[PDB]
Amino acid sequence: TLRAAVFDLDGVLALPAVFGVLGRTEEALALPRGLLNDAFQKGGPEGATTRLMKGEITLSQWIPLMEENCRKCSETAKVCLPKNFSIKEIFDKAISARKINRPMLQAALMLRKKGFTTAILTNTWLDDRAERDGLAQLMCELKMHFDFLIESCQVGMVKPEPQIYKFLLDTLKASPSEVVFLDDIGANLKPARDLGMVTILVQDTDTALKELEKVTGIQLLNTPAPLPTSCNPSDMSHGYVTVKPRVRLHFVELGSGPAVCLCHGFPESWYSWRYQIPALAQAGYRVLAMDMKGYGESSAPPEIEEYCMEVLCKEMVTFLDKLGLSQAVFIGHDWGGMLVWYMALFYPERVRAVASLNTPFIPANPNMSPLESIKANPVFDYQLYFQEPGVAEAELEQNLSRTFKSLFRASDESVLSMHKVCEAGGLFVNSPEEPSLSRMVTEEEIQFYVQQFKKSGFRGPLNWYRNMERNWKWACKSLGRKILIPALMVTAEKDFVLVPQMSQHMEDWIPHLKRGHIEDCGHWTQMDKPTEVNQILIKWLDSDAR
Amino acid sequence: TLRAAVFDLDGVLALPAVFGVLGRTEEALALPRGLLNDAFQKGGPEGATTRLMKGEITLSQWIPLMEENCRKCSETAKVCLPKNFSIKEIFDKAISARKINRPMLQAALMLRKKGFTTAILTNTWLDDRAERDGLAQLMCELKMHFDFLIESCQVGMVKPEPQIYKFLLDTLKASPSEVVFLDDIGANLKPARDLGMVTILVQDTDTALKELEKVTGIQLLNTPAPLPTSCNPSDMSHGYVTVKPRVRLHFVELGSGPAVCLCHGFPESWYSWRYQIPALAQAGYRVLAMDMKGYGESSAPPEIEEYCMEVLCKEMVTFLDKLGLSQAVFIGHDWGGMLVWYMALFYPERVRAVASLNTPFIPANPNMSPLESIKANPVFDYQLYFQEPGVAEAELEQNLSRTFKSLFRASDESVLSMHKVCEAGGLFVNSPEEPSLSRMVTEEEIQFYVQQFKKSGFRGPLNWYRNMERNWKWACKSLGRKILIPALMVTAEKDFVLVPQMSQHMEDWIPHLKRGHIEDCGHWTQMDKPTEVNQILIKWLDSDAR
Ligand SMILES: O=C(CC1CCCC1)Nc1nccs1
Ligand SMILES: O=C(CC1CCCC1)Nc1nccs1
Ligand SMILES: [Mg+2]
Ligand SMILES: [Mg+2]
Repeated sequence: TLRAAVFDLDGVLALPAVFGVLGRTEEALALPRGLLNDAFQKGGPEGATTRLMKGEITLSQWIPLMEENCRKCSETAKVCLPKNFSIKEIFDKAISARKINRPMLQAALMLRKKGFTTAILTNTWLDDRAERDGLAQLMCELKMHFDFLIESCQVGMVKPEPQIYKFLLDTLKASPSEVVFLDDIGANLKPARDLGMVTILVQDTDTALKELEKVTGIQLLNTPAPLPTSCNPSDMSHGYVTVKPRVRLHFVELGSGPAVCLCHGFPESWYSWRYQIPALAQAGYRVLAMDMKGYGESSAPPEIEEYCMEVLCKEMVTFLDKLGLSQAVFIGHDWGGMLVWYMALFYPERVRAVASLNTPFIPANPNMSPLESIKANPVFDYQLYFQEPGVAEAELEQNLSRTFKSLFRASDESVLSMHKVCEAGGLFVNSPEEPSLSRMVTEEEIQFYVQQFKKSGFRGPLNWYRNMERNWKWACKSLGRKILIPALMVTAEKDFVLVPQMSQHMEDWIPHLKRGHIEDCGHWTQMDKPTEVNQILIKWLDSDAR
Repeated sequence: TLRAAVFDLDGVLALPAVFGVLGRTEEALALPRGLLNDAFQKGGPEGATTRLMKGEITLSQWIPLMEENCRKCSETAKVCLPKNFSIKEIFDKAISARKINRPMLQAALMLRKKGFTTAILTNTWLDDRAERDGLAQLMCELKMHFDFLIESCQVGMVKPEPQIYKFLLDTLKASPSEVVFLDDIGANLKPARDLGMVTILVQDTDTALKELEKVTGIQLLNTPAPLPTSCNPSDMSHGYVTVKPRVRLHFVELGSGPAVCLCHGFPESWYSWRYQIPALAQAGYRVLAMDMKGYGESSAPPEIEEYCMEVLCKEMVTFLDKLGLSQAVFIGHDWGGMLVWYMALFYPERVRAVASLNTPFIPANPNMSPLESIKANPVFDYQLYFQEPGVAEAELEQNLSRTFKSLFRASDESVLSMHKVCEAGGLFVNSPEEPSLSRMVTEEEIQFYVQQFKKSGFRGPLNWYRNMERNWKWACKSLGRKILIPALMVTAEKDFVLVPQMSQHMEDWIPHLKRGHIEDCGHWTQMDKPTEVNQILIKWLDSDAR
């Protein structure tokens, strides 16, 4: 029967509420109990505070008016205000003290995900303080998780005026009794209830959630830890740069601050970073998530050498050049991991810092042809399979759904070994026609990749493997160097191909190397352990990249 | 006969040269004359410095080696090195002391513009110092102005080795005697001369330029002040955001740092900011230059109300939301100017700062229908012409070349009055079929705009004028407010439509308003006085937006 959920902000999605600082400040300065509240509410519907909540005046216009009200309130209660009493200072501290109430946000998320229309209905102000950005950021972080955010000052109405609920009901396209509305002020509930809305007086978060659990019949309290926020491709800023006449790079861009450039592996997509993209934006960074050369909406010229590391790197440099970036942090995984290491080696002036998921930095062996080197490790037999232009393409492009559903599996869910692939004559010779969907990906997520590879298929991605000799020669020019820029290596316990021990001697070449390890994590690091990944990268960026 | 120009970096495009700090440091610390040079050059072709210039080692690898060389040089000359003598410190100060040599850069520009292939040929290093970004930035600023930048450490060769000149001649696709090469070190010229290149030993910049003037037969010294760098559309990072199901905004993006969002007027384009885009990137900003709703590669839905200020603003907010920006600086001109003021008024939390070129902030008259208000000023008669859907479109879309060549004129070059346009029955009734090209724009620049408007024509742009009533009603909700966020107004002496005196009472509503004035500047502010515009905006951003 219930189809919509409405959440107050102050005292519901964000804690502590600011009327909570009103009261503390009083005790703090030993003023008359509730004096600051009287001043705040002075004149009711025609008072400074209503005119503010309605958008008639801005916050900075209201501050002196509140000063007056406190002068008048203090005069009538026969007390003096303290030396250097300041409404701006009190309200600054207050506003910046409030933080997202994680459990509530997460409950709203859950409800949204099980089909509810969610909204924030709040009395709030046009904030023009020097320090306004703080709140802007909060409001951003929150709004992206809700169908609507209705703000008193944007619509000209306030709680408890009954007109705002009519506006509410109308925005929701719902009837009074399909809505649950949670708010910390009883008065605000009063008219919601009159129209027939389920309401919840929010005191402690957990009881509110219990009532909301009981009334919606959906588990919200004590639910398992949720995944990090993902990206809807069609809500992203998509960017395009021609690095040279035939070749354009596509990227997706979110957040602001230092530039972090995300370099996916084989056979993937900018989408492989869906769980990192918001987290890093959120953490104060300018995420640029690439479609690497050969993939997605990036160009896929057919020639093999268009994909050697040197050309790939020169091209990432031009990418920075034309976008006007003097540096970026480079974070890569799988093949993208190889590339960021080579970026640190041949363009350190352009790399603020470098990090790889899974891909070790192993220097080339100048006394051993790299093809010979690769036969030395049976776990790498599939790379030989990839050599002959066309063979691997035909297997991979034959069923796209099949392919990704086969590759994109967690460690304990495997359906393919990379063992004797040449012998067997293929990657999927001994794996199902219709694989079960792994617990790591939804049906829709598989289709995304499917629709991407429909553009160019696998020639371009596969070409990344088809320059062993050219890349070796080039790498050898760098045997004299060391990586002395900040550098993080992250190993995945259960990557059976890029195994953690391959990284063991990396400190010989990267002396200040910082490390992270992820237990119980297969080869598809980002989607397998998104939470652990974000935690490791955000901590490392914060200490090494600012 | 001469077809290419090559410029050294250190001591030619960038001053002071670092061997210049080598020598000063000696005197400074009263060391043996030239001791630091011997150390620097120790072992010639097999010495630390060559291995570095060739890319065998990184800068940070070389630093201790140079320390040793200075220990050995000082021991052999029988002197002690000072307490806390430090190669890193000397070279940091040095590298960061060098600045672009404007006259040389400008000379190279000129030559490029008259058809020369230009290159930088430099001995340089893979820089991995903590402070490497400084040089990266220089190298960026410079490279964008040259066909090639060949770096010793990227190609494995150095000046004076003859192989680098062969590589040079080959990259240029030119023969020894079509090349002029200017360098500050005589030895580097030696092999250029052997192959038959015109060379120039660069001591003082002006004499070098005189020789280069004499030898190319092109004026380089004492030439008039050049325009700011422009943008080639196809070298830009182009971005796309869907703000809602039918509607996408296109923008061009350059630089990094605080987000500055550029909002063009009627009937224009992101391109109208071509002279601002590099300047601001250069000045440390993230320029986002819009195609506004209805223009260029942005959507152009046909309905009139899709273009009222409220919807336009809500849409710019969604633009920030999806791009992950909590604020941006908004800079607008003409209609874009109206919009940024309304952004400051209805979304100050999202506006870091606001600035308008030409467009005053005049608050709505709540006692006078805006159509009536517009008949009160004969200079605004053309806006009435624009009311009737279709009329203005047919005139404007009939000859696109004609239209922009007619509009885009400097003040003293006018071919149309905005006077009695209704009476006359059109904007161009009394103006030429084929106008002369104004001194403000090239033929190619006019074609760009032409090709843009071919996508949607003028319905969408014209609709911006077709919400007088709706916009008025909305504006009236804001009569109580003031703009208290940082705000710059820039008037144009010779804008005969948006005249400077229209801005006279703006301080009543914007108390901290900062002002700029441009003399001898028509309505198309950005292309008419690009240099003055960049100077005003960059100074104001630096003080009010950081
Ligand atoms: O090829 C892979 C990943 C494979 C594992 C599963 C399918 C692709 N790694 C690398 N090879 C070379 C450098 S990084
Ligand atoms: O219409 C213009 C500019 C015109 C002058 C030359 C052609 C267009 N200004 C504005 N009107 C309303 C707000 S800003
Ligand atoms: Mg509340
Ligand atoms: Mg030099």
